[PDB]
Amino acid sequence: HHHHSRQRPVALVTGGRRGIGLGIARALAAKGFDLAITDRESDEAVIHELRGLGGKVAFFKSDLAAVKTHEATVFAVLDAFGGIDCLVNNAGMGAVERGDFLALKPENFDTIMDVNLRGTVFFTQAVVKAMLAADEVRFPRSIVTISSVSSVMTSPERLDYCISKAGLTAFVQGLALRLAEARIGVFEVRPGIIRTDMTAKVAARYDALIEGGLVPMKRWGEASDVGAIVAGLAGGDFIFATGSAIHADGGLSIAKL
Amino acid sequence: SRQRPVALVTGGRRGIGLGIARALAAKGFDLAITDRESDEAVIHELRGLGGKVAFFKSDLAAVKTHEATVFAVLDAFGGIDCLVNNAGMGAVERGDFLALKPENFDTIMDVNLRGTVFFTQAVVKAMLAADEVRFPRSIVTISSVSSVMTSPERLDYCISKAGLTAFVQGLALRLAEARIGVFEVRPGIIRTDMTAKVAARYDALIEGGLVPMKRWGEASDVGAIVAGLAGGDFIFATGSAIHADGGLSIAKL
Amino acid sequence: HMSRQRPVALVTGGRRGIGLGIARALAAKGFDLAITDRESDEAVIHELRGLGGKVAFFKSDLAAVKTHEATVFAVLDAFGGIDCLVNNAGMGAVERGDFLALKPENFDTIMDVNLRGTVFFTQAVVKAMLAADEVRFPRSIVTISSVSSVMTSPERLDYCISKAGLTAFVQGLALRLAEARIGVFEVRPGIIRTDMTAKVAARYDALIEGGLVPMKRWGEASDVGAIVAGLAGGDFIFATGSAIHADGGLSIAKL
Amino acid sequence: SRQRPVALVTGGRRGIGLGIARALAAKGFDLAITDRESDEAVIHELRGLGGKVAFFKSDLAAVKTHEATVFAVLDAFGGIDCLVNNAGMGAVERGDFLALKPENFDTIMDVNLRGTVFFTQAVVKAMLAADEVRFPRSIVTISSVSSVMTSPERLDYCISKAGLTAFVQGLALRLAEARIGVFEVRPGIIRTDMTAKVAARYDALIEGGLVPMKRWGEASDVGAIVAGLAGGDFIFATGSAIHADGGLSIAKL
Ligand SMILES: NC(=O)c1ccc[n+]([C@@H]2O[C@H](COP(=O)([O-])OP(=O)(O)OC[C@H]3O[C@@H](n4cnc5c(N)ncnc54)[C@H](O)[C@@H]3O)[C@@H](O)[C@H]2O)c1
Ligand SMILES: NC(=O)c1ccc[n+]([C@@H]2O[C@H](COP(=O)([O-])OP(=O)(O)OC[C@H]3O[C@@H](n4cnc5c(N)ncnc54)[C@H](O)[C@@H]3O)[C@@H](O)[C@H]2O)c1
Ligand SMILES: NC(=O)c1ccc[n+]([C@@H]2O[C@H](COP(=O)([O-])OP(=O)(O)OC[C@H]3O[C@@H](n4cnc5c(N)ncnc54)[C@H](O)[C@@H]3O)[C@@H](O)[C@H]2O)c1
Ligand SMILES: NC(=O)c1ccc[n+]([C@@H]2O[C@H](COP(=O)([O-])OP(=O)(O)OC[C@H]3O[C@@H](n4cnc5c(N)ncnc54)[C@H](O)[C@@H]3O)[C@@H](O)[C@H]2O)c1
Repeated sequence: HHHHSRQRPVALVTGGRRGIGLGIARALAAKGFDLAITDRESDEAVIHELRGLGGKVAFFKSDLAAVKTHEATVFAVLDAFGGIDCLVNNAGMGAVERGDFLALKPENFDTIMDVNLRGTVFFTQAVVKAMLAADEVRFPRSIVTISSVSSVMTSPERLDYCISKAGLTAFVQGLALRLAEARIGVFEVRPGIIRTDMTAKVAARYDALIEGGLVPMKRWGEASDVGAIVAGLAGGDFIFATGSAIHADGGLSIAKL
Repeated sequence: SRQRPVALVTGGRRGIGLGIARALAAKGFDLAITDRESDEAVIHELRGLGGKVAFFKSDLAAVKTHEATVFAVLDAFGGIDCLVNNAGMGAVERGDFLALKPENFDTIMDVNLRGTVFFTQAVVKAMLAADEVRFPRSIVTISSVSSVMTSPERLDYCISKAGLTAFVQGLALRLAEARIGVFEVRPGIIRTDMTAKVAARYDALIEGGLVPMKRWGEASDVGAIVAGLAGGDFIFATGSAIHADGGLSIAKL
Repeated sequence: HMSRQRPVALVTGGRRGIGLGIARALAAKGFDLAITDRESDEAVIHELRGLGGKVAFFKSDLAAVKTHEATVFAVLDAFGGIDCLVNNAGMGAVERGDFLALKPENFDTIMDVNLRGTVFFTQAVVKAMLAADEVRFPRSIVTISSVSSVMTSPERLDYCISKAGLTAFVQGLALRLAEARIGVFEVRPGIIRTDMTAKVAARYDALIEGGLVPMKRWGEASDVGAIVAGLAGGDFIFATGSAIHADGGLSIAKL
Repeated sequence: SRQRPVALVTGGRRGIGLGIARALAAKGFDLAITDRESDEAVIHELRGLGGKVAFFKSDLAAVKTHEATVFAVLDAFGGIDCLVNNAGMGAVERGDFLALKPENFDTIMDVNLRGTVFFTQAVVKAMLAADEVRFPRSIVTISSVSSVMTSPERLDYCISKAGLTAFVQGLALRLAEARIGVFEVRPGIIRTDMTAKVAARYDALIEGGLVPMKRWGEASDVGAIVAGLAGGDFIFATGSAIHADGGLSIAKL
């Protein structure tokens, strides 16, 4: 129960209490991963549900923006599981206030950059330190970062959100190179329009946009769509595809005229 | 009717296409192998992987023959669930663009781009008319990192593969409502007969760090990726491009 | 012996549309002009001569690659050298419709002109440029592709493919010509008011008015000409390999 | 009503920003120059070109000072026609990503990305409040090929520049109806203070052909490009990115 040769691979999913992160966690548990979930607060019903899929599941309280606590969080994961095979950088937030770029406030820019970009980058640094020190490597290893189609499609009413995600796109490319000899597959997943709490406030507009054809596959994405994709990348069949970006968007980001 | 999904793999007799065929067989697909060259010994070996396999002789460039080939695949299997556009050829000559000959440009374009486009058309006609759709469906097109990394000594090849990149995007839109996942796979430096003549120069480059993973790609690397996409988990990712290159195409300074 | 005193631009498909807007802009900047096209418009040539330089017409089918060497030699005989090549000649898809109905012969027609023809015409011109004994002016090759290189239209994939092939060609051409200090650029027009767009004016009208084009207007041939003339003047030599979108923002990916 | 257009060039006391300022002055612009520390001499160098030149002390990272800086510019010149976002800094330390310090990440992000974004915000407010628009208007942002080419030993620098790429795209949409051309310029390897400590590595790479044009870039190369875009001929190309790199960022195999 301390220092836990492991029989199952270990995925660390940030922001895994709900939404896309929970869909990812369910998919990884179904493919046979033990789960270390982080989030700002716990949901005991969630942990129970995930435990009903047959694997080991533990929750770790963490503010992704609090970079000074990341090393301790990674220590807690290692003490509970012995190693980390898959990191899913999922936790993130939308813009504090959508509106004219001329009204964008620096405090709001800072909040979202601190979480989505700065927090993700140094949480990844803390985990990679542990992965590179792993004495044994018996499972495929991956780092999957949930960015957004907003990395490559701009929304002028929330340029702080777009900038933070585009920064992740750049970070993934460099991280892939840094981890290539360690045989850690490094991938970017760009969700489009997914049914979660982050899109609930804009749900009516996105409804009509989806009926109008904005999304070529003409439906909302589900957290289980992103989860199936992430679990596919974490299984090891895509190791030689390190550096690839996957668009989990039903074709939304296909440029068309 | 059919109880196992059917993959049609062009150029599936050897190299990357054979790696893809093996990986799809392990994933539970029956196999329609097409190629302009026959090798029944390879077909026999594929049958050892547990599924049904049939071979169809086809020249990818001979677009007037594609309809009959697709009809023959339908006759044998009743339907097509996955198309892998793998058949292709390298440049006839490598050398100064100033010496590029239009006949050699034509040979490569007729196979890699024109042939792939209209062979895909013939298969899509069949897929859109499927009575039953019981398995995930996909069209996976093997282009190359040469779609996005230029080689001035073989611009005809690079152009043919860049054309495939554009075709894939439009095809994904056309087939989105039919729920056929449409993907591009860009192999980097893979150990096949296509790289055989330059195998010593690439051996040197791979060691020197040109490929961040510092190894040859294998047909089985591309096969595992293609089989991952064909299983259905990536349907909502239609239009995606996957680099099967150990990091080769990551732009770095 | 005394080399030419004005730079020479060869503009393919320069009889009308974007090619003519490019020709007018280059003539105003002091370029002599070698215009190629399938048919001549003598009134156009006279109009271009009104700007004060030498203008000469050369009948050429861009798809007829066996004739390109003779065309280039005829330009050299008349002008002594080529400083700027504008690859502008091109055609729209023969028929817009479902990809399932696309015909190989129509695919070939578009590919033979837009892609194959452009590539080997460029090859013929580059042979001449690399043999030039004197280089007194900035040199460039500017290729008019399209936003369709990077924005797909499933009802005319042959056209998109032909232009996406040009994008790849321009990147390798820029590498081949970097030591010769020939600036190689791609220009991607968006929706421009020419005979190529006249049949779909109604649909583009509404897209434009609705802000699909962020600048909310049709492009004109003079918009592309101003951009091309800017590139041909030499200030962009160190930007070789760059692509310019002449589209009022159309191709900015937005959500 | 002012009779010459006014360009505001950040970080314009040396290097690329000074080359841009020189190029704009030669094209008939008056110049408002900023930099962190005072400079009495750059005015006299630029004044030889015949226009009006003024220097303004401004820390680009100090967003609360930006409003006063812009007002000081308006007081001296009446309006701003062209903004060149040139000020920036390289990574505080190069080294393994594993050792990247958050404080150094913050310093570079505060200047290159956050500072640029909110200084543009302040300047744009002035431009949209203009009574008179007699000259072509533009905003040219100097990012880097590091926006699109990764350097794992300085990922903070790359991320800050990639953020600018996204910013410029959204800014171009925001200003499209105001007829303000919005452009990104990506320098490659330019001979300035910023490359001085790695000039030996870059000499070997440049001579080896990493840069296809096989020479160092100079401040006047970027300046000629930026002045080209500021002249109005590229207004219908708003949103375009120009690579000022001698072909460095052309992806090649
Ligand atoms: N939902 C979409 O349509 C969509 C589209 C593109 C990208 N994304 C990205 O997907 C990811 C998941 O978002 P979602 O849609 O599931 O939203 P969500 O709000 O439903 O779930 C996000 C989870 O992350 C947690 N989280 C947020 N900030 C955190 C912090 N500072 N520390 C720790 N945990 C934190 C939240 O508490 C929550 O449990 C985000 O990165 C988001 O930007 C979502
Ligand atoms: N090997 C690499 O490093 C590499 C890299 C990037 C892309 N690719 C692409 O991968 C694909 C497979 O190539 P490979 O490396 O396995 O080479 P390969 O030559 O070993 O195999 C190609 C197969 O396709 C068949 N084929 C060729 N021309 C054909 C035609 N006209 N009609 C029908 N079948 C035809 C051949 O008979 C052979 O069985 C090609 O599209 C190639 O361009 C290869
Ligand atoms: N109009 C637009 O909105 C738009 C957008 C993007 C790209 N383009 C491209 O701009 C270029 C110019 O087109 P345009 O809009 O001016 O159309 P256009 O039809 O008005 O003019 C094209 C000119 O090229 C000539 N030409 C065509 N095929 C030729 C051939 N085989 N050989 C020689 N000359 C030939 C024609 O005779 C004509 O004079 C083309 O490459 C086109 O694809 C146009
Ligand atoms: N030199 C290259 O090879 C290269 C390549 C790509 C991009 N760039 C970019 O070009 C721009 C100019 O850099 P350079 O090469 O001329 O280097 P430089 O150091 O010589 O010039 C940058 C100037 O900006 C000033 N500056 C820095 N931080 C500032 C701040 N907070 N507020 C105000 N002024 C500030 C510096 O004092 C200096 O005068 C930078 O954005 C740099 O990132 C340079």
